[PDB]
Amino acid sequence: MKKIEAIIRPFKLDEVKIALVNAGIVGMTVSEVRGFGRQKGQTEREYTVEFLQKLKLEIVVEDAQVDTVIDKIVAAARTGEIGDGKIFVSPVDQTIRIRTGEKNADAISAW
Amino acid sequence: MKKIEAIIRPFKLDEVKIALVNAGIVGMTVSEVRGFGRQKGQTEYTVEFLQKLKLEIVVEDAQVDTVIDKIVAAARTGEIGDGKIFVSPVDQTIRIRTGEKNADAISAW
Amino acid sequence: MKKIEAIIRPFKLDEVKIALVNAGIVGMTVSEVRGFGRQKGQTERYRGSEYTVEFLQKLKLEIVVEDAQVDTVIDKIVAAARTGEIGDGKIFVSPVDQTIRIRTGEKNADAIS
Ligand SMILES: Nc1ncnc2c1ncn2[C@@H]1O[C@H](COP(=O)(O)OP(=O)(O)OP(=O)(O)O)[C@@H](O)[C@H]1O
Ligand SMILES: Nc1ncnc2c1ncn2[C@@H]1O[C@H](COP(=O)(O)OP(=O)(O)OP(=O)(O)O)[C@@H](O)[C@H]1O
Ligand SMILES: Nc1ncnc2c1ncn2[C@@H]1O[C@H](COP(=O)(O)OP(=O)(O)OP(=O)(O)O)[C@@H](O)[C@H]1O
Ligand SMILES: O=C(O)CCC(=O)C(=O)O
Ligand SMILES: O=C(O)CCC(=O)C(=O)O
Ligand SMILES: O=C(O)CCC(=O)C(=O)O
Ligand SMILES: [Mg+2]
Ligand SMILES: [Mg+2]
Ligand SMILES: [Mg+2]
Repeated sequence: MKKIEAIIRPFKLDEVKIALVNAGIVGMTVSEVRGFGRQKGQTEREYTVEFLQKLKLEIVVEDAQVDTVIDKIVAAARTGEIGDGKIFVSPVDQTIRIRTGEKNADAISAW
Repeated sequence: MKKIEAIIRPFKLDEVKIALVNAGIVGMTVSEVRGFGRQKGQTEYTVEFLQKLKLEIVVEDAQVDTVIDKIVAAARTGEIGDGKIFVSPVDQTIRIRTGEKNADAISAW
Repeated sequence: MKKIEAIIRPFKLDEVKIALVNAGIVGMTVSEVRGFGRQKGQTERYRGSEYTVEFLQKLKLEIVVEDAQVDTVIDKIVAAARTGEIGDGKIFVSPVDQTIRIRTGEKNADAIS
């Protein structure tokens, strides 16, 4: 199992959501964050570093779904301009659905 | 050492907090997030985000089952949307005031 | 690659930022959180209050770096964030398998540099 955390431009949330869902993702968590990358929050063209509003998407999936999730995030979030965002993939040891106590694959599965 | 991330309904925070603390688990970070699961945010083909809280609790391996047990007991109810728990590895923990590491940065006293 | 997740006092963000960027660590994500540590949100602790718990506002900083930069990052956060009082903060380091820059599709080292 892996957690895929992607930080993207806020306006791109709707496209990303639809792309992931059409590819069979059935679970995701979003929050609002502030960040900067290489360009220190500057869109123009003095080292005054600024934060911009971004959305952080977190999606837990089995290993065989990882490439698909990354493909759809990249296709939905990209515009070609600096600040398009970053994706981080990390291990998940165990997943549990609280209502039923199901584990791992079963806790990750559809309706 | 492991991180336990639980996404629960916001109004269950107080029960979870009490369940965990009575069992000796004393350190937690909480954040407001929005989410959906396999019902795609429906309480009744649209997809909606609902308000949840994310709890993050870092503990020693020996305490993981305890943390899961208490979060489940406090937050399970029987209605869809009760939440989901993710367990991941932590390689190092450091207490900023002291520079204490690992087991020492995670326990009391 | 590791993710460094540092929970600190909100007023220490600026100093932590400057110290990271001056050290060539350029890229971070910040968010507002609430928490307690072993003092359970209490700076005044009373008989029986061990089982009461208050949440305080903190800031969570998340910084993904290469393995070789982890000590530098911890050092800089600890020096900028430390006040000497309970509640100064706590840092969690965890593995990251992959990092990808969305704009270019570049990966790992090149997506952190
Ligand atoms: N190393 C990092 N650690 C944690 N968060 C990061 C890191 N790098 C970027 N971010 C987060 O990702 C958001 C988007 O970063 P961004 O797309 O600017 O990356 P970049 O490497 O500068 O690529 P680009 O040259 O395309 O702008 C940032 O504003 C910040 O929230
Ligand atoms: N695979 C996942 N990745 C990331 N977040 C998820 C995932 N599954 C669920 N979540 C998050 O956890 C919250 C609670 O999920 P939920 O309790 O609805 O799980 P479920 O699998 O749909 O089970 P139930 O049938 O009991 O509702 C979601 O709103 C979302 O924030
Ligand atoms: N084990 C933990 N898991 C998750 N979050 C924690 C943990 N311990 C601390 N935190 C987060 O870190 C913040 C600051 O912790 P703090 O510095 O109070 O830790 P401490 O162990 O109590 O040390 P001090 O004795 O220096 O207070 C907390 O408010 C909470 O957000
Ligand atoms: O995030 C943006 O829109 C531009 C700023 C940027 O790319 C950065 O700070 O790395
Ligand atoms: O989270 C809820 O309150 C109900 C909707 C749901 O369970 C879901 O989206 O998976
Ligand atoms: O966070 C503070 O400033 C004091 C309370 C504390 O240290 C804690 O809850 O562990
Ligand atoms: Mg950038
Ligand atoms: Mg559900
Ligand atoms: Mg404390």
